[PDB]
Amino acid sequence: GETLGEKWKARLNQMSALEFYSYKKSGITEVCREEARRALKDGVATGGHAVSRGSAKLRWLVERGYLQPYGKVIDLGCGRGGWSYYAATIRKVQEVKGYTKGGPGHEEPMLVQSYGWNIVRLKSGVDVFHMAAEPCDTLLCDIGESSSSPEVEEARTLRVLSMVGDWLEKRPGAFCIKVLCPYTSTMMETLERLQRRYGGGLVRVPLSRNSTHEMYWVSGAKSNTIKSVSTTSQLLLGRMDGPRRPVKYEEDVNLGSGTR
Ligand SMILES: Nc1ncnc2c1ncn2[C@@H]1O[C@H](C[C@@H](N)CC[C@H](N)C(=O)O)[C@@H](O)[C@H]1O
Ligand SMILES: [Cl-]
Repeated sequence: GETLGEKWKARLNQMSALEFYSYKKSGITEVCREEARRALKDGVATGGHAVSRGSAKLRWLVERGYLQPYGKVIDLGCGRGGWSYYAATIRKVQEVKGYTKGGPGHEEPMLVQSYGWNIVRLKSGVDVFHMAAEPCDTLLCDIGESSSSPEVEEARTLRVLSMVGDWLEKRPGAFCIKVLCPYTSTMMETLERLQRRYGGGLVRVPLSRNSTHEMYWVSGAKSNTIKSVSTTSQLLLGRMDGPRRPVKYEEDVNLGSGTR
């Protein structure tokens, strides 16, 4: 019947504005973005700043061995490009190709000169659901829009996963795919099938806010899908009770500067 994550989602939808604001960041990990946010507002491109919070999330996965990027990196839904810029600093990465929709309401690629910027091409105006898949060594995808409806989250995740499949058939050796909604019975069954075909596992990145159940399907992970999902649901539900817990900070990403 009802999964733990579905219980989490229903309770999230019952929170007041104050409860939601306090719960959102209770006990999460975070980078302080004040220094980067000013620079990028001033139009600076050489301070080594990440363009987005996304860089810290991919760094977390890469630094803990869940993903080893190499060769040709594709970044689907690159937005401003936080994942692409981080990938460009990795020694074995040869090229980074990012694709994002852009337009009103959506994020545009940011052009900065952090280390390895010269091996990057960020392309806006691309709907990846209509782009032909091509071969690559590392496949990245950070697509999926949050919704108050778990029904919507499931459907958006399935669309992403069907699109990702065509790229995985080009047989990349590494991948990191956002799974917005892993917590429904259909989604757990879907990811068991995908795990059987392509390997990998699901990982909860602790920089994710408590207001999303997003997990990342990464090639270096092996965990049982149901256990990893249910563990994350338990964590998120427990944080809804008791007092607010402090945010834990890591230092923001410094990607350096220069060319490769
Ligand atoms: N069908 C789509 N095609 C291309 N881009 C999309 C599509 N749907 C959503 N997006 C974009 O994917 C991006 C998702 C971002 N959260 C990714 C953040 C990125 N990883 C970073 O570090 O900056 C958003 O900018 C979306 O506008
Ligand atoms: Cl998105």
